[PDB]
Amino acid sequence: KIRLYQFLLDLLRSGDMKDSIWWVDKDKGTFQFSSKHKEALAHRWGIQKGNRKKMTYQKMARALRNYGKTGEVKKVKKKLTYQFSGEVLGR
DNA sequence: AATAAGCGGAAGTGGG
DNA sequence: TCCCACTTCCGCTTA
Ligand code: NA
Repeated sequence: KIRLYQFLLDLLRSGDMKDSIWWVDKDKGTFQFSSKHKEALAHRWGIQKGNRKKMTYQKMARALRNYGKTGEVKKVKKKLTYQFSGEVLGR
């Protein structure tokens, strides 16, 4: 199964949910979710994974926080904003 | 209060 | 056995 960080990077590359997620500074790998439209993106993640329950943005962000220690995605001190690592961006 | 983002410990599920 | 990569649940903090 695709990993969450890859799901998000693929959405940013394809532009399929441009009203739910966007680059802030693509060169730095910073991206931001829509306050009003992030739930639709979370729903898509859960359906892609085949999870038992409906996915919510809260649960998706709970998973995102676990990448902080290994570095694939870090939280930025701006609303709904995160940053991919250079390794993730280069792969 | 109502609303929202952010946090993480703990236990459960998947597929190795 | 026991880690992977989350998922689910719950309670708390700050604005
Ligand atoms: Na929120």
